[PDB]
Amino acid sequence: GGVIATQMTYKVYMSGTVNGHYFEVEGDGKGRPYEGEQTVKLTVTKGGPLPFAWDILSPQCSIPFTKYPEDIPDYVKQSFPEGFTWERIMNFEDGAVCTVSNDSSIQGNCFTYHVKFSGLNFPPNGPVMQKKTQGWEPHSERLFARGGMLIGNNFMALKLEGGGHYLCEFKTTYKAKKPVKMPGYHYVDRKLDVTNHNKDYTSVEQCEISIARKPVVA
Amino acid sequence: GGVIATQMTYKVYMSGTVNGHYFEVEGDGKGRPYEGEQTVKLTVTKGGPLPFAWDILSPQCSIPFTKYPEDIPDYVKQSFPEGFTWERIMNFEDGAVCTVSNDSSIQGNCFTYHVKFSGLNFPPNGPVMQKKTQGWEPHSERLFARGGMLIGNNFMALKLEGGGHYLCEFKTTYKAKKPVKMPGYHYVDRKLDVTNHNKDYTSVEQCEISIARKPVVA
Amino acid sequence: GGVIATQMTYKVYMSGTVNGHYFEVEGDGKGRPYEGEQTVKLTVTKGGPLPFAWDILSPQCSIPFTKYPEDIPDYVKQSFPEGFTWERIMNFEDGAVCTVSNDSSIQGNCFTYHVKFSGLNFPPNGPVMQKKTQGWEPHSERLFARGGMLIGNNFMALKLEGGGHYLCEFKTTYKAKKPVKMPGYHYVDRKLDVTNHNKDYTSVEQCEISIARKPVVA
Amino acid sequence: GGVIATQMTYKVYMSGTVNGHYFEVEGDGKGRPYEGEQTVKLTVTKGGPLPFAWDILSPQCSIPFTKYPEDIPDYVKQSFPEGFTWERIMNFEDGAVCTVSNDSSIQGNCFTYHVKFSGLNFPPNGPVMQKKTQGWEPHSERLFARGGMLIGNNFMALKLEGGGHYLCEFKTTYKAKKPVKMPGYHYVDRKLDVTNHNKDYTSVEQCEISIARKPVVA
Repeated sequence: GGVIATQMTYKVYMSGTVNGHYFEVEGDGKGRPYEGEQTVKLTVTKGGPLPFAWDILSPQCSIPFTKYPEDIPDYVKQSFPEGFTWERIMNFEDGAVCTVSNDSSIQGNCFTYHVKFSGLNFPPNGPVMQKKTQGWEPHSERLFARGGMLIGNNFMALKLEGGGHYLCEFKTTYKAKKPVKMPGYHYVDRKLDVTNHNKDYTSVEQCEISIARKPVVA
Repeated sequence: GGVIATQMTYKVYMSGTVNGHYFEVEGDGKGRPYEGEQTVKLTVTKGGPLPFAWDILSPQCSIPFTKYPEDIPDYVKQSFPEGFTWERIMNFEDGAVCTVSNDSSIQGNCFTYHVKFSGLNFPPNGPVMQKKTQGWEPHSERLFARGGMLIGNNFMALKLEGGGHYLCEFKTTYKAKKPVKMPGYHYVDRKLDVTNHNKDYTSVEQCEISIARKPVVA
Repeated sequence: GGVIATQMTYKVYMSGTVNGHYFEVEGDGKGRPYEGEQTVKLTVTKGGPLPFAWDILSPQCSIPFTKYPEDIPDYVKQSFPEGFTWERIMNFEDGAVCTVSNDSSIQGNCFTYHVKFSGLNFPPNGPVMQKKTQGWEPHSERLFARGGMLIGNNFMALKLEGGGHYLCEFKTTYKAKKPVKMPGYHYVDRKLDVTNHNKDYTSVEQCEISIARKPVVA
Repeated sequence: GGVIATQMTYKVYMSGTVNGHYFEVEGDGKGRPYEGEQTVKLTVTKGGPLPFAWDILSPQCSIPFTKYPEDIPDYVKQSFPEGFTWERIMNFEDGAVCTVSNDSSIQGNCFTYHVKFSGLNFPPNGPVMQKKTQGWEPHSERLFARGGMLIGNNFMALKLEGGGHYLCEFKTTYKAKKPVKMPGYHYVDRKLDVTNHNKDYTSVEQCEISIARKPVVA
């Protein structure tokens, strides 16, 4: 690397609403961007305790920490120091919908993420409002270039208490603030786990491993 | 009427983002709730001039002002003084998506609407970011009861400069803060027009007529 | 009228599959095209008794029989004698999806409709496979012109045994086989009722009233 | 293996419509089911030459030929000799929609696939009707168990002449005709290429490699 150190830290400032319930979150993270290893600690600074499952917010708390092979251009890393933004649509199988926007900037050895989250139509007796989810299954994002933007799609799935899954489709658009070398059709495999939290999830710790790769069968 | 005067006024406090662009709006309205007649004046108090078409925000600026026949229970009017909230999903044909939440309260002769708006994925060269829209075609909302909530669906369409239409599907969920007598399957026809505005739409005036009715052919 | 008599008859030849179950249907209809009045009798000629609700096929069994005011061009009636085709997408709220195609021709005083129906993903314990539906609520199709085609959208709803509704969104594209005068933004209100049928619905009679109109509130 | 030989052959009988255009196809295939290697030759027996891109039909022409590691139960292979069926929804980004149903049976050393294909709303000037597609990008199907069925989702993409991609989302439901041991959350990576064809694609040869695996990052 040259603009992004082998070891970095980052802060998260998130604000939003879920079925009209307002909230604010702040986080402190660290990781090895070139190793795709990452960890972060969140604090519900306002509106807590949250009346909904924390799992819907975990993926909103850091693309620069993705291990990219040398032969696959790293769209996000190249965007700095200028940075980039991302826009996300989350469609859950029971009708709930969330729109999420991020702005990722850099200052020295620290990344700063500002996030706006809007989710609604979560059924009152559903898995989210009843807090019956138990983390996301490891996932694989399909990525490709278009209009100078990187577009990602992921078939997510939340594990349910008592078995089964609660599906959600992800569509994320990454917009670099300056033109960069565009990558080819590829994927990013991820593992995201809550590694610690207090009783009402007003405090949470998350671990994430992200690795880019070319199609397995080609 | 008995809790809602024949002549009312209302204030709008709206905040939100469009493709990451933050903004704030305030409005002063008035109308005859039982006549379904209504008018409001908006001011872009923050983030202006807006880099996107005003038409996407016009429908977010007042259900109590809907003319309901006596034989059709008025879900929204019955909710007061307690009030109600509404959640809306707007799906545009070019992929843009907006989630909108409202809280409607009352104090004396004035209604207060607090609104959060989140819209994204509006193509940079699209009708919204290029401001090529010219108002909404009159519309007709299909409404029915479910789980004590009123659910509405509307096939909206924005007129385009040079002819043609830009489609958007509306889904609005109205949640009364107390149980009320639920209506049967019905519709609400509306006309919404911008009647005045300055050059950069930092100031706008809107007129709306809303009338409920039973199916035309039954 | 001039090419379409005040009193007409028509035949329906429908074939298709539902969750892989093949079937064939034939019908004899009659009505007053300019009065928007219509009736038809269907016979399940193959694959009966059908293991699914008849209601999903009722709307596939006649646009020429729609009452159009003189000041609103009748897209479909103008298409003859050449005729027209229509393509339809039906999205049910529990995930089921149907694609339907029609070809409407004319010979003397009789209309001939050839129909292909493909529906799948109807949950085994759902309202369709369990036959718990009780007819469609009267509906209102939003219609507008684009690319020389007429595009219609309808928020349909099937009544459920024991109360409640089973939602389905309709999108129908009408393609005239020759250019015609295009209508403006309008609606068509309809009432569709099964007026008779035997025990296993291998025989059915349907009545339909269709009337076009301009926006109610304009 | 025990019911499925190390070397198998298969026949394809496909029928369907695209924007109302009827067609029929027959194919002869062969491959090593346990090696996930497969090849097939198709012939447009009726309705040819097809006025649309062949690529939309290539994925409809054989799940038994998927290489499954020993520690991942093979849903499809276990279904035999009874067999299984599959239902598929294809949603293209320009609005086109296809519903596809299959029935897979076995007799000795040969598999027989009966297929019904229904596609419509393909824009006349789009990539499909104008035949501007150049094959599918290698893909990765997300698979999981539910209700005794195997459900798969894939973010497909067709390469376009002159660069760029034409997106399509796949959702396939595999229904075994008898209960079998259900697999865990996994993926199947595939490569599908047209290896030969005549000038108007009335004759086509396809090669496919399919390999199941557990999440890459777990």
